[PDB]
Amino acid sequence: QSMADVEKHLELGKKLLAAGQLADALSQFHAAVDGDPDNYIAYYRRATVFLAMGKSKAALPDLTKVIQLKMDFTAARLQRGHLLLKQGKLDEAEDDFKKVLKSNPSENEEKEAQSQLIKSDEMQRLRSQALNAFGSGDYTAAIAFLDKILEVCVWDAELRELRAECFIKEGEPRKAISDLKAASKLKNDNTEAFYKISTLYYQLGDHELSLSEVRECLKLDQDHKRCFAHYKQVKKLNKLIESAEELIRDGRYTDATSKYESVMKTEPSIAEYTVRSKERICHCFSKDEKPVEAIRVCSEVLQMEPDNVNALKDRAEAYLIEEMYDEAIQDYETAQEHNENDQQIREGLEKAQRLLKQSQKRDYYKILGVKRNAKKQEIIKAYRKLALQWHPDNFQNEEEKKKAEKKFIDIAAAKEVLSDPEMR
Repeated sequence: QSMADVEKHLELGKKLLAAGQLADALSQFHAAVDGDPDNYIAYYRRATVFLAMGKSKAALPDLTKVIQLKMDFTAARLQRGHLLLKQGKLDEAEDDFKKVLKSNPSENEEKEAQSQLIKSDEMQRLRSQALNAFGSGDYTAAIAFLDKILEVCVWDAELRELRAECFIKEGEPRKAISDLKAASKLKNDNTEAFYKISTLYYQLGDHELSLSEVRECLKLDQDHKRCFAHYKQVKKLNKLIESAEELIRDGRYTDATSKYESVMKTEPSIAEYTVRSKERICHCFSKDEKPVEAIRVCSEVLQMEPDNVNALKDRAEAYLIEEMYDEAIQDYETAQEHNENDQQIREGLEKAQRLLKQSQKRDYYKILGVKRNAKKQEIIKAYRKLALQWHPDNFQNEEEKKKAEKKFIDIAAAKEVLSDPEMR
């Protein structure tokens, strides 16, 4: 009987782990475990790969099987203790940590075991303090407690969740993502955990992520009436925004604008969706050279976010097409306060201020200038007419008159200022 298959599985398995493979190492140790359910080494190796990869649930059962099989082998009960601690299942961990110091206590192990029950004895104390502050209603308090507790028990989902809840109760919902993602990772098959986060990503408009998560919820359970419900939603909503963006890449702005209005229409509750939608619309008009509307919208946007860099920038490019430099600069200058080194913002000013000066100094060819660097005789030709034309004698009413004077003052101003050394 060549039980090589079960043997090779382990060799190949161990080499893979050693190479850093984990994923494949595991595919192998699974083989060995189903190969010889009775063997203890396998259960150990699988368990070590679970651990290596961030998988806490999956490892525990594999460790305790080892214990049961080779009841003697203590490093394993020590391994269990660690896990149960990373898990924050403190009582169970202590009860294991002690039976290590008690049954086959020895060498370096004694130190590890002992130093851990000290963390554990403070942890036990810390969760109480945390759960205290929370129950009584102090969130900021309980946050700081949990922060620490979570350095030692990195894989304690129930607490992470609680911490996440603190953040959101404190109105810092973006901070909760971190914990909620983890919590779902940890439990691996918890239907309500995936909702919890997907729901959150969604509130924050992280709509792409939200969708992948709720896919998960469903991959676990086809029939969840509530995951599905949410899924129809994000799908529809992502489909639209992902579509809109592609149209903004093709410069089909008007089409993108339409798209984004159906976006607001589909998700009208959450502010973040109308806002970001509007931003892009303000962007859509701007890049489409429709400045009036561009201005109209970016105004609404900066009203909700005066610090919205993109919005400022696009509305600036619009002011340009209208030649409103005092405004355009003011905007870039506001965006400056937000981005110190962004080339787009820096280059904004330099282009604008350049044009600002050339605008301030009035042009003479502006009055006619049939040719840039027109011949001195050709100039006089149209001047005679425009001197004939723009003389206040030509029309009766004063209001009009005063206005032509300005043209007259200038038409002649050209003459003296262009002939002789002047002009260049």
